[PDB]
Amino acid sequence: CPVSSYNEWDPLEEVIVGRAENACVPPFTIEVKANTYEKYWPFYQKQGGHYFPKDHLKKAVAEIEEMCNILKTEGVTVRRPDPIDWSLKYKTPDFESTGLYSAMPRDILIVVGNEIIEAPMAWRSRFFEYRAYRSIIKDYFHRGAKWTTAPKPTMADELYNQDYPIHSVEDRHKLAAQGKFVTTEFEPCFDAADFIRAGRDIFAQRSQVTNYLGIEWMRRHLAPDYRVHIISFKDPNPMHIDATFNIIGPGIVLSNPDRPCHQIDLFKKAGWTIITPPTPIIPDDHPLWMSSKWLSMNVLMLDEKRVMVDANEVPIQKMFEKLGITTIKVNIRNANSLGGGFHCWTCDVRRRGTLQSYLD
Amino acid sequence: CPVSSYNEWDPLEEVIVGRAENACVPPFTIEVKANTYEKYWPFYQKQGGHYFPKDHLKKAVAEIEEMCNILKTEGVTVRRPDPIDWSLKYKTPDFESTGLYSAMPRDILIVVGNEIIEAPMAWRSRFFEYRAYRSIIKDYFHRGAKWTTAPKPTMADELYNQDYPIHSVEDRHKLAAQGKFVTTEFEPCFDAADFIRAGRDIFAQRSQVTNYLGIEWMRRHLAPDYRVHIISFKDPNPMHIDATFNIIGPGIVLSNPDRPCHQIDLFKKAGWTIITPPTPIIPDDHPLWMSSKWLSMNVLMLDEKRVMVDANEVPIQKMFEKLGITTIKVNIRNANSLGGGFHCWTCDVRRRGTLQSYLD
Repeated sequence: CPVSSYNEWDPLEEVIVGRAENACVPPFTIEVKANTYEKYWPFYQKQGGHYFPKDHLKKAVAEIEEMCNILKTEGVTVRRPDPIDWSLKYKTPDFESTGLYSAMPRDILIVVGNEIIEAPMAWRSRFFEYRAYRSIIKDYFHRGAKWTTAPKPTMADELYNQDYPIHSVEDRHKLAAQGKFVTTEFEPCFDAADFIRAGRDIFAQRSQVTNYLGIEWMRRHLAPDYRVHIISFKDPNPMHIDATFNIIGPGIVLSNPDRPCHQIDLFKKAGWTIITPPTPIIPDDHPLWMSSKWLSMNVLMLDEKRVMVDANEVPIQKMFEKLGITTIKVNIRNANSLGGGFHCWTCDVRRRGTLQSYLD
Repeated sequence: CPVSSYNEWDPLEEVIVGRAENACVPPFTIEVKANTYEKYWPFYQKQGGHYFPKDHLKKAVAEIEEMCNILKTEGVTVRRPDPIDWSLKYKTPDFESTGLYSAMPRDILIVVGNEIIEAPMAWRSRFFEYRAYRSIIKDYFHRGAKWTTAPKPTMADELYNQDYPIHSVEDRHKLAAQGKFVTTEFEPCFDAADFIRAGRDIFAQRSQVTNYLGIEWMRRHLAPDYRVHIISFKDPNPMHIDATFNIIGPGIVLSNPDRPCHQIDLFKKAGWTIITPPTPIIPDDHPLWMSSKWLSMNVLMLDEKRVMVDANEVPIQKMFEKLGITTIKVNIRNANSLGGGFHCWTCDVRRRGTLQSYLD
């Protein structure tokens, strides 16, 4: 069976790497607003529905191609999604929208054991995103893999607080603290990237795009073999956990200094090594349409001692080096603008290893 | 000035479409042998000097007329070459031969900017082929266009390896790999179709009919404004590049899966999108006297989002459709037998646009 991955560090053998092609700026709706920095709101407001700057896309295509070259050199089989024009405007009985991209396979696909799961998503512009990955998935299915699609939301107005009182990322942090997000508990919704795997235990966070109902669906679906845990952080990332709490080995985790985990003690009690990465050196003038500067910690482990880290981020390179982990430096500075780093731009389909517990 | 075309995708306004009339089977000489499949060698051997099957020609005439109708509907001005009897036997001080046809304007004319260039050709049966296009060209010249005729070869025996050790297309692929072609470097020779335009950069391949001297002449003639590059492929097409590496937009190229480009990385580095088309569905029983089944990828771009593709080739139709490109399906199944698809049967004289670089 081609699909088999229980965690984020076992020897990587196959991966899916996204595409920057035809990436389209999402229309400026409430959920887009709640998941981006104020600095970019007028960008979304004006560019919505058009393609992201093509000169920028062209550089990202190049960076990602090089990344694929390096993976193949490191002995990893690379699969890529189908090219699709994301500008097409579709219409469901609940809404009408243009698409986004298929740059981040981690946002939509998660692999637990021999099973590939497609997330429902929570953004209207990402409703038909699964279309780009179906060729790959059907192939794995024909070859024995289990295939699951979580319940696709209707994404009707009832799923969103159209009145989410956010005027700055400062307001959003406060609301998040109060337990208030842009998504209601109207129906299950989630991004696969809000879940991070560690064998028998998976960790998730209720975020702007992943609600309690969505986590419950995962929990109920994977039990009894896996335990999904809910953890929280201070000033959390509006969406996705992989640049906030990135698990890099059996009991080692990168905890973003700016988003401390409220349940950090559960990990200290387990005898886990909490590593706090040094600050990103990326220039503040460089555009990050989604995400933040902390993409520097969004690393991909080829194995326990080999990490694919950004070529520009020298300080975090040294940290890995003092730890005895070989750094494979790749530059994806323009690809970063789309919203992700190495962990985001990939989905590990097969890692050589077995199911185990690391929480004892 | 009626002539103005810098690439293969800007909004098409004027085109020259070939004729199937009086097409004549070329005598079976060494260069014909090196540019056709073994299956057809006895056809050339027996039919040489006579017309291609008239019942077949009649169907091609009909198909091409419909194509012209569709172009006019799409707002393109269509010009056609003069009707000529290709059976006439001519004699130069170097050889004697009967002619071929004027079906493929792409084989003989190339437009770079405001300049129309007539290629020298490398086949004896195509020595006086330019005669069919002179009425059109003189008109453009009277209207301001620049007109150039590359040095017409003598086509003496010294230009051919009369002993080219080819017994199958398998042998030819091996020889081509060794850098051995049926044409020597005795004098410049080339088919315009071995060059494909992308603004300031033009790409060419040393082929069975286009030698290094021919490419050098082009390079020396077009410099400094244009850079002609030489690229190569595995198991290349004996002649012409447009069904091996068809550039369909600013940074998008169709790379024939069976003829991979040795310099593909130069393009990946530029941030270019390499698209690999699905396999042709044309029946193996259908005669293709020249060329191959890959004529399916020999598409013509009316603009960046409109492509004239074969009505029968459904799989490649879908590919364009998922990319957001409107397909204009036309059936030219019998016209294909003569050696070309849409790109071959035409020569874009005017495309609305400017000279630019896409290789950065």
